[PDB]
Formats: sequence, structure tokens, C-alpha cells
Amino acid sequence: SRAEDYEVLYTIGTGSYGRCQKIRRKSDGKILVWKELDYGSMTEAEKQMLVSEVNLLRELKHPNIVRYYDRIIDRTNTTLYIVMEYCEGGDLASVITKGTKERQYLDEEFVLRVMTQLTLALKECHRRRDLKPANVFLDGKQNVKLGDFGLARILFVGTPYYMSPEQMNRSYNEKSDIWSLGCLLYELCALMPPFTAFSQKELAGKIREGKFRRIPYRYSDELNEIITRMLNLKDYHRPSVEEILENPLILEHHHHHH
Ligand SMILES: C[C@@H](Oc1cc(-n2cnc3ccc(OC4CCN(C)CC4)cc32)sc1C(N)=O)c1ccccc1C(F)(F)F
Ligand SMILES: [Cl-]
Ligand SMILES: [Cl-]
Ligand SMILES: [Cl-]
Repeated sequence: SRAEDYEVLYTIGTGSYGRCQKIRRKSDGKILVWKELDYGSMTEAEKQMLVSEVNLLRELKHPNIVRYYDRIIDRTNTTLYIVMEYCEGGDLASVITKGTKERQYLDEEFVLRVMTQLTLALKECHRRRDLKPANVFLDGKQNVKLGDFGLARILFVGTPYYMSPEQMNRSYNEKSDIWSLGCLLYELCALMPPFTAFSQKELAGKIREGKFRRIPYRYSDELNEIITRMLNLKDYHRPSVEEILENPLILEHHHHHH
């Protein structure tokens, strides 16, 4: 694996420590992206846990998880490139901001696609990747892929909008993930998270109460019902992955297609 095997098309995003760039694989013209990380200032310990993290990326292979392709070490410029799938539709955060700014709600069909495909991504993770809009990506074929938010971080002030009731009291619980999914799907429909506040303490008060507005009336009672169940205060009242996928709303066409 050599950087020379690829040509950079342009930069998609830039963080404090590295960049994400759209690239083209020379051999066959495949369009991909890479994360460019300067590890020059890292300690041996930091570099070791970087290797271990990257190894985990190689472990997951699933149609609804952003696919890892390659890793390239350029020891000359002390840069590491992590090559992954290009998702032409971008991230969900951008989609929500767009709807919010342009005052246009998303189709129920699109929300069902996200629910179906992220629930399957979650199911694979649980077999053995934060559930947040900025970490969910869309390809050019109506597919939805869960990213590695560890990549965004490697490139406190934030309000933890999606924190579950049990998590703010200790997590380590698969049903906590269902709560976060509920928040995400809620925000996709409402163009705002179900619980808002200016501080974490205020937010926590609202979460504990467990009340929120119905998603907009353009969305079916069936869709509102399942999202509302995911936002139950009791983890054991939230539906499992299996129970979500059994919902009559979810059909073959909402799943991934090559
Ligand atoms: C840090 C980065 O993490 C990413 C990026 C991934 N990815 C794969 N194909 C993509 C196409 C677009 C895209 O972001 C866009 C471009 C600019 N818009 C204004 C917003 C949408 C990202 C794409 S996968 C992946 C991961 N960690 O698995 C990232 C994450 C969220 C949003 C942007 C970015 C980036 F801009 F840095 F790329
Ligand atoms: Cl609106
Ligand atoms: Cl609709
Ligand atoms: Cl697919």
C-alpha cells in the first residue's frame, strides 16, 4: 500500500490535526476517501493505541457500516492515511441542517430507510461507532452507513443531547443505544432533538421527565409510535433491534441495495 497508488481529487473536510480527502484509486479508478493523520507528535503509546484502533476498523464488514479499505504509512512526512468508502450523499447532520434552514421536512420513506439500515448497523455492532447525525452517511444508492466517529475525533463544550436516562446515572447497555437511535430518528423528523436545553443540568431535568413534542403530523402515527417507544424512560420498555425490524412499517425496499 503506497500513497502513490492514489490521487487526491480534493479536500472534503479539515480538522485541527488532519484532513479528509476524496481520492481516486489509480488501478481501477475507484472513488474513495482517506483520513490523513500526522502522527509525528505522537508518543509510542499513542501510536500503539492508534494501530489497535485501526485494526478494529478492519474487523467490521457490513453493508450499513462505512467500509475500511486500506491504511498507508508515509514515514517520510510521518503521515498515516486511512482509506475508506466514499459516501456521495454526505452525513445526516448536513441533511438536518439543510431541512432546518430551508424549512423542509424529510420524507417518511427516507426516515424509514434510516431507521431500518441503522438498526441493522447497530445489530452488527452488538454482535461485536456513535449514533449521531454527523456519524451517519449516505451513498448514491439510497443506502445508509454508520461511520467511525473515532476518525472525526482524530482529525466537553457540546451538549449531550442523546444521552440516555440510565447513562446519565452511571450505559453498558444495548437498550441505551436504542434510546440514542430514537433521538436521532426524532431529530430527522422534527429537525430538532427531542430534549433541548442550554446547559447539561437543564437537559438532564428534561430527560428525566421524559416528555417531548410529537414528531410532525406529516409523519404516520405508526412512525411516531415506534420513535416514542425508543424514547421510553425504562430501558426494558424500549424495543430491541429485533422488535424494531418486525415493525409493519419496515419493508424490503427500506434495506440496503447494491
Ligand atoms: C471526519 C469525517 O469522517 C468521515 C467522512 C466520511 N465520508 C465518506 N464519504 C463522504 C462524503 C462527504 C462527507 O462529508 C460531507 C462533505 C462536506 N459537507 C458540507 C458535509 C458532508 C463525508 C464522507 S466517512 C467518515 C467516518 N468517520 O466514518 C467527516 C464526518 C462527518 C462530516 C464530514 C466529515 C469530513 F468532512 F471530514 F469528511
Ligand atoms: Cl419546517
Ligand atoms: Cl412524508
Ligand atoms: Cl449496500
